[PDB]
Amino acid sequence: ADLEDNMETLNDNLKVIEKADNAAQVKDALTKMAAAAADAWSATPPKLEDKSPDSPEMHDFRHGFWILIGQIHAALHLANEGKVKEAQAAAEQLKCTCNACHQKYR
Amino acid sequence: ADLEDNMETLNDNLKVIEKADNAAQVKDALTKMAAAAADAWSATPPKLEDKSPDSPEMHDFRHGFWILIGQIHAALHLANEGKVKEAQAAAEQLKCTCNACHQKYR
Amino acid sequence: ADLEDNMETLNDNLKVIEKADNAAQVKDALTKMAAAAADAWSATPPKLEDKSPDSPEMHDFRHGFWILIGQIHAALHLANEGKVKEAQAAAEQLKCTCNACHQKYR
Amino acid sequence: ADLEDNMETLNDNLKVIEKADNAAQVKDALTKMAAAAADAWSATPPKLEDKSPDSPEMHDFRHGFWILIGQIHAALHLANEGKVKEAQAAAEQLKCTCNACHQKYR
Ligand code: HEC
Ligand code: HEC
Ligand code: HEC
Ligand code: HEC
Ligand SMILES: [Ca+2]
Ligand SMILES: [Ca+2]
Ligand SMILES: [Ca+2]
Ligand SMILES: [Ca+2]
Ligand SMILES: [Zn+2]
Ligand SMILES: [Zn+2]
Ligand SMILES: [Zn+2]
Ligand SMILES: [Zn+2]
Repeated sequence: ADLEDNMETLNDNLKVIEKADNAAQVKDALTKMAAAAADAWSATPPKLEDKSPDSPEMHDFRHGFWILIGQIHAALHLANEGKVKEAQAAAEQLKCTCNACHQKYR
Repeated sequence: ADLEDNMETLNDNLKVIEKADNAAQVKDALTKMAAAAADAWSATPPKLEDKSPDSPEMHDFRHGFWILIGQIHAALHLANEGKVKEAQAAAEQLKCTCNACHQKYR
Repeated sequence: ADLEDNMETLNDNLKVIEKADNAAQVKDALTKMAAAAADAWSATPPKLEDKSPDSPEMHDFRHGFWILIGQIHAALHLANEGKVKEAQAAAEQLKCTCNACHQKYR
Repeated sequence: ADLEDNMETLNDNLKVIEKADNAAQVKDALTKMAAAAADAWSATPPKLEDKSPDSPEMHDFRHGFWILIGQIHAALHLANEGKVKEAQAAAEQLKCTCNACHQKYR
C-alpha cells in the first residue's frame, strides 16, 4: 500500500494495543503493524526522492524499518507466550523508533 | 491456518527463492514465508499436544519461529537493498533452523 | 572459559541486575552476561558430546545462545537509553531461554 | 574506551576478517568487533555534543550500534556453525551500517 496509509495502520494499531484487554486483540494488532512496517520498508519518503536508491540515506531509512519490525516481533514473542502486559509494554517502548526516524525523514 | 498448511507455504516459497530471477520475485516469497511463520508461531505440534502451553517445550518450540522470522527479515533486508544473490544465499542458510526444529518436534 | 563457569557468570549477573539500583550496575552486569553467552556459544554440552559438530542438535544448542545474546542486547538497548527499570524487566523475561535450553540439554 | 579507539578496533578487525584463512581467525575478529561496538554504544559523537542524551538524534545514534551488533552476531552464528566463507560475506555486508551512520554523524 501507500506510505501514509502504512503509517496510519501503525499508529492506529499502536493505540489498539494500549487500550487492548485480552491476548487476541494485542496479537492481532501487532500482526497488522508487522505487515504495514514490511510494506513501508520498500517506499521512498518525500524528503528523499532526490537521492539514489542505493544511497546511505536510503539504506538508513530502510534500516529504520528493519529495527521496528524486529521490535514488533519481539513483542509478538511475548504475546505468544501469554505475557500480554509485557507485550503491551514492549509496544510502548517501540516509540524510540517511530521518533528517531521521524526526526530525520518526516 | 493449519500448521501443516503453514509448513507447505514455507517449503513452496523457499523453492521459489532458489529458482527466482528478479528481486521482486525473491521479495514476494520471503514476505509470504514471514506471514506463514508468524501464523505457525501459535500452533501446537502433535508431538507436544500433551505438554502445557507454558512448558519449556512449547517455549522452545515458539522460539524456533522467532529465530526463523528474524532470519527471513534479515534476508528481506538484503532484498530491499537490491542484493538478490545475497538474499538468495540468506534463504539457503536458514535451513539450519528448519532442520533443527524438525529433529526435535516433527 | 569453561561452560559451567559461563553459566555461573550468567546466573550471578542475573541476580546482580535484580538487586541493582543505578544504570551502571545493570549495564555492566548485562555486558558480563553477553561475554559469557558468547563464550558458551562454542562449547559442547555433556549430553551432546556423542553427536557430530554439524548435527541438528548442535545447531539447535548454538541457536539457543544466539537467541539469548539478542535478548541481552535488547536489554542493553533499553539500559543505554536510560530505561533502567525496563531493562531489569527484560532481564527477567530472559528466563524463558535459560529454561527452554536447560530442559533439552542440561 | 574512546569512540575513536572503538572505531579503530572495528576497522582493524574488519580487515582481518577479509584476509583471514581459518574459522578461529574470523571468530576472534568478530568477537572483538562486538565488544568495541558495545563500548561505542554509550559514547556521544562530536556532532551531537549539543543534543540532549534523550533526544531522538541520540536514540537514532544508539540504534546504529544495536543493528550493527545484531549483524556481527549473525555473522558469528555462521562462524560457529563452521561456515567461514559465509561469515566473511556477512562481515562484508554490514558495511551498509557503517556507511549509513557515518553519513549522518561522522
Ligand atoms: C519449529 C519451530 C519448526 C520450524 C522452524 C520449521 N518447521 Fe517445518 N514443521 C514443523 C512441524 C511440527 C511439522 C510437522 C507438523 C505436523 O502436523 O506433522 C513440520 C512440517 C513440515 C513439512 C511437512 C508438511 C506436510 O505437508 O506434511 C514441511 C515441508 C516443512 N515443515 C518445511 C519447513 C521449512 C522449509 C522450514 C524452514 C523454512 C520449516 N519447516 C521450519 C515445525 C517447524
Ligand atoms: C554510528 C552508529 C556508527 C557506526 C554504526 C559506525 N561508526 Fe565509525 N564512526 C562513528 C563516528 C561518530 C565516528 C567519528 C568519531 C569522532 O570522534 O570523530 C566514526 C569514525 C570512524 C573511523 C575513524 C576513526 C579515526 O581514527 O579517526 C573509522 C575507521 C570507522 N569509524 C570505522 C567504522 C566501521 C568499520 C564501522 C562498521 C563496522 C563503523 N565505523 C560503524 C560512528 C559510527
Ligand atoms: C522510518 C524508518 C519510519 C519509521 C520507523 C516510522 N515512520 Fe512514521 N513516517 C515516516 C515518514 C517518512 C512519514 C511521512 C510520509 C509522508 O508521506 O509524508 C511518516 C508519517 C507518519 C505519521 C503522519 C502521517 C500523516 O498522514 O500525517 C504518523 C502518525 C506516523 N508516521 C506514525 C508512526 C509510528 C506510530 C511509528 C512507530 C510505530 C512510525 N510512524 C515509524 C517514516 C517512519
Ligand atoms: C543453551 C542454549 C543454554 C542456555 C541458553 C542457558 N544454559 Fe544454563 N546451562 C546449559 C548447560 C548445557 C548446562 C550444564 C553444563 C554442564 O557442564 O553440566 C547449564 C548449566 C547451568 C547452571 C548450573 C551449573 C552448575 O554448575 O550446576 C545454571 C545455574 C545455569 N546454567 C544458568 C543459566 C541461566 C541463568 C541462563 C539464562 C540466562 C542459562 N543458564 C542459559 C545450557 C544453557
Ligand atoms: Ca495432511
Ligand atoms: Ca501435506
Ligand atoms: Ca585522533
Ligand atoms: Ca585515529
Ligand atoms: Zn530504542
Ligand atoms: Zn543456524
Ligand atoms: Zn521466550
Ligand atoms: Zn543494510
